[PDB]
Amino acid sequence: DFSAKVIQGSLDSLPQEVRKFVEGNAQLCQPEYIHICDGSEEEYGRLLAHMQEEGVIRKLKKYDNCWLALTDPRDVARIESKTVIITQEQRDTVPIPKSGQSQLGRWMSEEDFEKAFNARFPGCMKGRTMYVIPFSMGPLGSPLAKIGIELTDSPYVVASMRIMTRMGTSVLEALGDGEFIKCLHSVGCPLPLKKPLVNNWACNPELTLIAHLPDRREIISFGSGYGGNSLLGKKCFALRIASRLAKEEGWLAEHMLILGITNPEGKKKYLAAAFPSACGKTNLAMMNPTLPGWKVECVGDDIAWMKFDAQGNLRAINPENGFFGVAPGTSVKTNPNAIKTIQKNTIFTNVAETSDGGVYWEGIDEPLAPGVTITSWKNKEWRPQDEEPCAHPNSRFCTPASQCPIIDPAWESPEGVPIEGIIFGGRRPAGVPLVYEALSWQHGVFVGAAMRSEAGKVIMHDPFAMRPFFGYNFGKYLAHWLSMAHRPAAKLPKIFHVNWFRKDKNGKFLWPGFGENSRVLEWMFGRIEGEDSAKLTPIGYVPKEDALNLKGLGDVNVEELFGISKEFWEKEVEEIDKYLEDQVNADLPYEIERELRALKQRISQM
Ligand SMILES: O=C([O-])CC(=O)C(=O)O
Ligand SMILES: [Mn+2]
Ligand SMILES: [Mn+2]
Ligand code: NA
Repeated sequence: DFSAKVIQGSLDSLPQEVRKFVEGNAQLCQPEYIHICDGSEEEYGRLLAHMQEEGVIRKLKKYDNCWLALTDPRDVARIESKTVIITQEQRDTVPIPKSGQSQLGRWMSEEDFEKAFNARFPGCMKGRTMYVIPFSMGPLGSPLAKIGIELTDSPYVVASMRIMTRMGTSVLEALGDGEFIKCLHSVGCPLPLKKPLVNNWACNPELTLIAHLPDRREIISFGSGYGGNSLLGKKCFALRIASRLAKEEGWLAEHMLILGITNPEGKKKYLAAAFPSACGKTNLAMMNPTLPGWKVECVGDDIAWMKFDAQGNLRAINPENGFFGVAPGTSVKTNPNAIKTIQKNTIFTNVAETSDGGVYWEGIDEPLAPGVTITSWKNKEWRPQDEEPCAHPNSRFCTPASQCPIIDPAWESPEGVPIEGIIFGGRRPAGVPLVYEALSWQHGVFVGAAMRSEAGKVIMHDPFAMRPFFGYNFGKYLAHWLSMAHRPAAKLPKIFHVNWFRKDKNGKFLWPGFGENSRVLEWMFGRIEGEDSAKLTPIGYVPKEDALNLKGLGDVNVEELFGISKEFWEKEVEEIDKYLEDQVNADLPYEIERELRALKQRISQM
């Protein structure tokens, strides 16, 4: 009985199964205190002030309720090589590759994980508070929402979870005796500290491991206090665990932004887009369109949960409550709406700080007044012509979604928003046109499977933008997508592929992008409407001559931007073939192989 150790809430008021989870892990982790989060404003403020006096965070004086954390440089990102999924059979988690090692996930056996767990968790919270975070992924009342309980010894995690999820007492009362995802997190630094504390950031990189056990509905993460490793609702729950629940239950959990777009005639459509991590999801989801009479509104910028309704509509919710966006490159000109969002109630991690108490990073596009000096993310004085960047490339803001000035009015509608188009995209300097449309649902699924993007001197595969996020066998995921075509009365969205990043022969971008992407969205809008605005090519439908609105853009090189080379596409289709053969092997669905053969055939005839 850990009752004597509860500093907020009560174990007695917890639902039976939540109490067992808390007490079981309290017995194991040996926290000094247990704090059951209520999610109140007072709880939040006090928590932040406590971190401030322990040197864990700094208050940013230029803004209203904004805070800055600087991490141990060893703990700065998601670590994929220490991220694993446990199942009885490896094949259920990752396809068995024909030649090399899997790029599509990392399986660990139940036996290996048990030994790993025992080497980490016993006593790991000694001298610390165990915070119990009840949280909902999705609008509280939504039929698409799912509830988790995260246990953590990190106040940084608590504050960030309040922003990124719906957190507190109302979630407990909603849950009742329902099922929930069990989430266990520890920074892995029991007191007294065995190893030196760096930058007042507790972490254990040597023993970092983030595990998912879908059959047990558990996420177990040790050693990192950073972002995707510690905010368990984010990637662990919302993509990895969720993609498996979705497989089982007949819906989709995707690495997709969701936006709502209205034309000058009052017609509104919702679109979802999947681009690889750090490519421009927030930019597209929050764009200010340049075309008059058009408006874009943000539903979400990272994760989409989608389920066909009884009427056959693909209904989507954003399961998150905030934005955890990459800070560097965010500017007034690139993303003015994000700037307006992050002005208050925001937590920044690993960014620079100005002497005025403001935030700074690479590509912020804000000249500073004479006198104003800069402190880097490493807590040292910084100059514009210095060797190092002032902010870590993977630095973050964590901001409430409700603060977005163009947040969609249905962004927390329990029923979700009807998706009418799905967009795939990557960074391709060559060969791939600005936009094309898939020939069918099956071709569209293939397009998602074939996604590649530059990372800059290597082009690598990132199918569906989900490569680090598949909760199960990618071949089975493909089968799951294809099965939607056989669901009665399903209204299948149009599938597009975009490339903002095509260059000419001397390295210059061919497309202005940003707000000008509204022009591409307009074309998709009309195609969804049935507009006769498309021309057939071997790779899919492209805009007809003059079909794109290019007014106000000057002389855009449409020949190069929309050019398709037989030579390029021969190589491309060859590359996709070898990749799918190797990485998907026996679990590659017939239809994907068929789409591949068809594409090869169309290319051979040009
Ligand atoms: O890892 C995270 O939580 C941030 C993110 O959205 C991504 O890099 O895909
Ligand atoms: Mn993401
Ligand atoms: Mn079929
Ligand atoms: Na710090």
